Amino acid sequence: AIMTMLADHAARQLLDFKLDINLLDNVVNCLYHGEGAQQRMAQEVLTHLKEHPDAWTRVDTNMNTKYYGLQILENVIKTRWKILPRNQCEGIKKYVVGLIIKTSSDPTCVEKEKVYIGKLNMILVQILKQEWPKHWPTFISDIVGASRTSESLCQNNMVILKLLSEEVITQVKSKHLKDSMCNEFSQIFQLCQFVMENSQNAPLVHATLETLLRFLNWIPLGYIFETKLISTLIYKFLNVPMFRNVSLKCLTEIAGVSVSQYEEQFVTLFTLTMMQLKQMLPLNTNIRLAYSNGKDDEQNFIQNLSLFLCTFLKEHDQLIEKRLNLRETLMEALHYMLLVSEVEETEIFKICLEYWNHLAAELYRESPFSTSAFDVPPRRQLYLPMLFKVRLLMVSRMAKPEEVLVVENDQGEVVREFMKDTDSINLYKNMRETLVYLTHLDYVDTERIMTEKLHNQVNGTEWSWKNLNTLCWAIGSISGAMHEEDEKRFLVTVIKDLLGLCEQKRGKDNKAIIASNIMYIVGQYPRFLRAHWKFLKTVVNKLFEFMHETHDGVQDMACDTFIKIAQKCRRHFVQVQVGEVMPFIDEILNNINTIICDLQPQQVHTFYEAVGYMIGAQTDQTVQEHLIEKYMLLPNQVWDSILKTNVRACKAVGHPFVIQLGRIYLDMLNVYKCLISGWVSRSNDPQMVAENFVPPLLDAVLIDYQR
Repeated sequence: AIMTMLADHAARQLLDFKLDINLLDNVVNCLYHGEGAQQRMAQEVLTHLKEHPDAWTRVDTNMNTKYYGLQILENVIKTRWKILPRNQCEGIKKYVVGLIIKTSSDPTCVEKEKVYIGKLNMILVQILKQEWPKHWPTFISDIVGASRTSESLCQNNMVILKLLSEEVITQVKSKHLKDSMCNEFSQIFQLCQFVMENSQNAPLVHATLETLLRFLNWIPLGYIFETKLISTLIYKFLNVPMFRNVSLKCLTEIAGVSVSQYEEQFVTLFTLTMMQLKQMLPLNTNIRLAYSNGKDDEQNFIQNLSLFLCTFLKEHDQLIEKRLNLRETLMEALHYMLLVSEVEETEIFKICLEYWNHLAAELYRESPFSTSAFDVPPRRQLYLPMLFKVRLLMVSRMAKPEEVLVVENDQGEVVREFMKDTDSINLYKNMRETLVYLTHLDYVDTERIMTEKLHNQVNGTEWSWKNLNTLCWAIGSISGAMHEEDEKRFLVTVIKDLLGLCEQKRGKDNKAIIASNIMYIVGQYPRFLRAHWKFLKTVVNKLFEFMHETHDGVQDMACDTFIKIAQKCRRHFVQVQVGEVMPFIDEILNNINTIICDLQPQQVHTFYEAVGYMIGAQTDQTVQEHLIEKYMLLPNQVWDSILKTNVRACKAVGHPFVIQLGRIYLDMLNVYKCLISGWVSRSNDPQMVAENFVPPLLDAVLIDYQR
């Protein structure tokens, strides 16, 4: 272990007194030694703490210490850039530029795989970041001018511009940025304009199209629609399999521009993109299956296809509709999008759904009323034969609601599970909105679409838990789209067939799914349940019966469904109806003991809050007070001869808590001397509060704080 002391004393002296070979051995030693790793790493941070000047001359005199020396420079730059004088740091910057030009101009850099090039570019980035605004106004023109000499220099500068586009908030300030840098932007376009037409080098063109893609939004419109740029991207760079995915992004970015003086060129863009896409991809080709076997590169084309069609059509569909000739091409392109919409993935679905939402929204705002059950809306007439495909598509693809909790595993196992954030939920809400619009377009077709698949489900044909889940989720999202007289006639058939489906299905695996679907599909229709009493009775009784279920997740969901029903239908529970002589709440209060036994305590609390909300709706003078008495008689009786549930019912029932609060009021103060916040906050009688409940405070409460 004597050599360890020699190697330790060797490195400490050379730094404060530089030799290349001794520096080389150390960085290799740390990588190939266990102790050497830790000791030299500590030695590296100790050497880095000193200063920079040894670094640059170390570079001048290699790859491992290049990464090392670049770490030294990059780190010391961010620290002392504000401290050092502007001229000296600019001198370091000139050294960086010269190093970049030199190393990028060497053919062996390509054989070096350009790792040193990438890191050296990062250093330029870190410098340019803080320097650019107040130091270099000509950096743009300098790079453009230096890119006109060689290939490697140019393409590397395209990477630089790409990185500059990464390190470069507000609408107005960005528009001022465009108007101020438009002069410097024209040159950046002209460079790419030159390369794309004159160059034979694919690696150069790829980075060129990448940079032109990123700088496209800021570049003035005069260099875009007034030139052959659109036709160039159409005929030349669209066909080539090398640039198929990167050029599609550019055309997408082109389509995002708001029309002002240019109208025809956009139609030409659409016609030519479709002319070339129909040749690139066949209409008969299934997109989903080609995406499944699609390579990493093959998928980006499809995603960019959906991204493009959505981007363009959202702005210029009106311009395409206007001409009678473009109507056919629009139908074909819409067909294309409809095909792409069938790809099973997280991203692409939301991308094309972003279009379907907008589509449904516009013609809904045109004609809110459904047709039918002439004067056909002009906007509807065009999209008419492609509308029913969207409804048929939207119903089957809808995701899980935030309300219900039932999850299927890949092996076919059913279980309750909660998922992260709002990504899966926000999607569901969006599909819900879109389907609502489309349902408003025609409720008849929507009715038939759902009735047909329900009949196939009752028959059992193609019956899987997921297949019924998607449908019932759809029906739950339709809530409020159809008129009362039509909604009743339609929903009663759905409920009846759903109950019969629950009867046919055997086992807990099926029963859990059917209960889940039947609970969510019920909770979303309170306006139907308040119309029919006996119907609501059968439903709520089914809830209470499903709270007897042993399978986890079902009963917890049944409690939430009960709350969801109790909230809106609160007025229908207390009153004695025409069909039944005894109030439903009265029946519940004597039957609760057998129901709440299987439930978790946390679920029981929610159940009590539901009952408290039901009984709080009734007035009827002293009648509701007697019902509150009967409701809380069981837990409260043993108190005279826990409080959390009491204050829960206090906030649930509301102000008329005086009948139960009064009897236990005095004892609270008497024991406390040895709940009010909730009642007072909910009380509507300040006159009674101040003159009765307020005086017994001073002695028991105010003096207590002193004592």
